[PDB]
Amino acid sequence: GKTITGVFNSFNSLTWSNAATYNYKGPGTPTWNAVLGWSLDGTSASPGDTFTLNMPCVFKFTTSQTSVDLTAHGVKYATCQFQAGEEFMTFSTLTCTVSNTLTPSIKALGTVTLPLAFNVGGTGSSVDLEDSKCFTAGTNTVTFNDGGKKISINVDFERSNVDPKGYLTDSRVIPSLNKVSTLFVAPQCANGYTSGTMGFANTYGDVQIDCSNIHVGITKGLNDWNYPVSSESFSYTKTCSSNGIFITYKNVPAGYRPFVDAYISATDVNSYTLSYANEYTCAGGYWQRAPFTLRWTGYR
Repeated sequence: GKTITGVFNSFNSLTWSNAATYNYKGPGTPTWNAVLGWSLDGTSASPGDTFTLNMPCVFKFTTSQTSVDLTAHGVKYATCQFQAGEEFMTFSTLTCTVSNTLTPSIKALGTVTLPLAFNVGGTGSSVDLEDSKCFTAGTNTVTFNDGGKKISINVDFERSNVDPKGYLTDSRVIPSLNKVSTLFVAPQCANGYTSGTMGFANTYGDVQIDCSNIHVGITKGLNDWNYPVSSESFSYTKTCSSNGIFITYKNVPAGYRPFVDAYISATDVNSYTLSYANEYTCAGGYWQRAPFTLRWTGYR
């Protein structure tokens, strides 16, 4: 076939269905249902011809769905296959093939609903650090593009309901790998850190930390959803095993936050626990040791 463009021709609505009672209206909180208009005219396109919808800053679909049909009055005019950016790419793609129903004489139009979670960060990975600059709190334009034809809508996104000066955590499922990323950022020491020890563990067997997929770094502040925006070098020593990842660090400069992340896998991804080392001394002298445990039962 040949590549055609302009098939997706409108961004009709982008509406949040907060399906896990999240306390803030975040881009990376499920689900943002995107309703797009399309049209197919037998004068332009042919069976076999393909087209691609480019979706910047889209992490994944929120359902098990991997295919979406361009259907109109109960007849299917195109098959599309969704490819999620996850930790592979900053964008997601919908790749569509015109079906044998679009003969020369057919003129068709319809809509499609896409169940979205946007990527605004969550780890020290290259994909997340780049996508940490995707949106801001407040009004945002979301633009997809099929070829040169751009389709856009304005949406309002809410900064987190969590004080960024505290310790921070995150978890998000990577559906294709059946794996979960998890983040831990130390509490803020405004004028820098003399020392600290941080990390997380699960010593009970049913959760595995994957030491081949970790990040350790200092970030120069955080974005509007409390995720890292940079990952610089700093003085620390790491231990990692399937049971936990820990770092002891020193002399982090004012304005930075040390963080660690890792993929995890669990026998119940919808219900597992992690226990945290949370000890630090701020430059100036303010000391703290406040370990804790979390039950993870929502993931983004």
